[PDB]
Amino acid sequence: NQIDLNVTCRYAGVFHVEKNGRYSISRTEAADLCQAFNSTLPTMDQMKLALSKGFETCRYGFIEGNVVIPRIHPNAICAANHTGVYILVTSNTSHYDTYCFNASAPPEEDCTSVTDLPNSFDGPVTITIVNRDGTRYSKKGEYRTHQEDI
Ligand SMILES: COC(=O)CCN1CCc2ccccc2C1
Repeated sequence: NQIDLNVTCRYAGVFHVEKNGRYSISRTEAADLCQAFNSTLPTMDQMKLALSKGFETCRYGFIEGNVVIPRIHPNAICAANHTGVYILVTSNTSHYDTYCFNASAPPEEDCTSVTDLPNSFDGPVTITIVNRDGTRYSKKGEYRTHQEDI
């Protein structure tokens, strides 16, 4: 009864979260996950500012209203060599990573570790935050509010 959450640096408060090392988050779970980090799904404008501060990934994830990949450098295997906030247009499937936005983060790049899931609720799951440098923080709790996600 364990969930690993891989988290990135924040860029203008925006970060990427991947659950259990694979595309595995529904739209509803993504909102609940961001809420657990006292965050929200980013708007497109928030994501564009994050991009301008250095944010890029090679993974699809939810924002408010779309699934996107922020890209700074063109790479053939990431968003088909596009740059900018690449919007996923056509897909059969519903599960991705998520982006989240924390307004209380620093204004530019913050590559410090994340060491709390401050708004998790009581529950039986061992939830582990994993930072890119390997630092880990674990707590027992839950964050999913929709049964179809459990
Ligand atoms: C930046 O997001 C990506 O393109 C996927 C990279 N993942 C790769 C795995 C990983 C593990 C822990 C914390 C962060 C990350 C970042």
